[PDB]
Amino acid sequence: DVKLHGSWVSPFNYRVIWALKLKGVEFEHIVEDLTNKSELLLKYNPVYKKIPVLVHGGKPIAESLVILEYIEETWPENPLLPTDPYERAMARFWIQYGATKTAAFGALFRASGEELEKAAKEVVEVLRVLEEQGLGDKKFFGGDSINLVDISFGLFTCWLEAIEEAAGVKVLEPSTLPRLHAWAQNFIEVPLIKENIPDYDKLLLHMKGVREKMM
Amino acid sequence: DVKLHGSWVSPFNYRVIWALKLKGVEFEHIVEDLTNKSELLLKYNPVYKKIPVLVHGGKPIAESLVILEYIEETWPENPLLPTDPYERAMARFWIQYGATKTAAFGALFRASGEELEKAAKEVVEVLRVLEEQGLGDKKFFGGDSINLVDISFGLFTCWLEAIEEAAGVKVLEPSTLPRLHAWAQNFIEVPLIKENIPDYDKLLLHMKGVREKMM
Ligand SMILES: O=c1c(O)c(-c2ccccc2)oc2cc(O)cc(O)c12
Ligand SMILES: O=c1c(O)c(-c2ccccc2)oc2cc(O)cc(O)c12
Ligand SMILES: [Cl-]
Ligand SMILES: [Cl-]
Repeated sequence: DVKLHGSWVSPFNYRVIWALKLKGVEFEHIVEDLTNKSELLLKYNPVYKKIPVLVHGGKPIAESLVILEYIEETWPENPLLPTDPYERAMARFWIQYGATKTAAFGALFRASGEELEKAAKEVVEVLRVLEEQGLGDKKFFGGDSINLVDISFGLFTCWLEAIEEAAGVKVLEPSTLPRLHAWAQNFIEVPLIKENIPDYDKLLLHMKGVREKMM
Repeated sequence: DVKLHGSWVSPFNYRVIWALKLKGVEFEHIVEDLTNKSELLLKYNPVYKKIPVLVHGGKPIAESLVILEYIEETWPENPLLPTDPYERAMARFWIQYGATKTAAFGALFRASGEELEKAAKEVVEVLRVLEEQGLGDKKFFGGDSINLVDISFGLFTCWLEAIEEAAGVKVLEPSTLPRLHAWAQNFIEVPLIKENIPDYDKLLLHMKGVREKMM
């Protein structure tokens, strides 16, 4: 009834898996080959022709951020957004902030030397804003448990850790971002996340490969 | 009680005015000087330091797309989004699609000659997808009346018309995009929009000026 088209290393696909598993929704994972895309993926998502795509009752929903809100509205139990409109707007604001800065991270895989060290400092600054103004002193962006904001920022855990190791740069460190680093450790320790993350060695292998073609 | 910080020519500020006026919400418009920004705008929006910013009960909400959903949730009467989760996801999807392509339009103010004619054809293609897959045969993106999707695409009416006249290119034409062009005319004819759009001559003067510095 619920099908998920996506990659086994994509952080965007994992956001959807986390949300469905937090809701207790049974789903079939359909592995999408990037070199040979199926007839379903080209008709379900004709605009971007990219993953992830959620299919519910044969109807497709693309773009992980739209998918996350569809899951929240379709399965309202175990809420992943607050009910207060101002708090919901702040959650949307931080999610959009992360989505806009998912471009400054690309410079970590293209630049080198003193140009790479400039890109790393820019990413640290983006993370510091998120830490100070978004997370604050809460355990999670969702307060005492993870919400859509934590899910949207989960890529700053093992995916960012793999990029840091592939490019030889340090960005999310305890000395510079103590609260965000403590959050990243707590996020990965949440049993739902721990049981549903890609193998680090396989993910690191992929990030090294991506860095290679991006120079 | 409700204050709006924004520009008198910005399409993003007009989206917010339309939504507040469709809800019957009394608000004070605070004109924001770009050369000399007030102490309020720098504290209310410390992340982008940009307009528009809605302030409700002294609390700021930035980013027109987050603001539009806050207005919809705070004043739920006269709905501007459908109740069905799939239809709401499709509205969010098209809004995000327009927000992502609000970069291909920038090439209309930077390129010239055969490079400008390439940018115009790219924008026509973006609009054709919106027309075929988003609008279809409906009078408005919201069906029989305007919704958040129409509001988010209102910049394709007189703002796009001013860019077309400033750059000497044709993008949204009746021969090539008949349904989207008919929509653009119907949108501008809606009394709420007609009574709340910038003066065309002043807007054209601004677009010519923006084209100048962007080359
Ligand atoms: O833009 C990103 C991206 O596309 C992917 C990715 C990795 C593996 C497979 C497919 C996609 O991971 C990221 C991880 C990040 O910490 C930051 C990003 O900016 C990205
Ligand atoms: O990105 C845009 C933009 O910033 C403005 C603008 C105009 C006047 C004053 C302030 C902002 O208008 C647009 C109009 C469009 O049809 C498309 C755009 O891509 C834009
Ligand atoms: Cl995505
Ligand atoms: Cl905006």
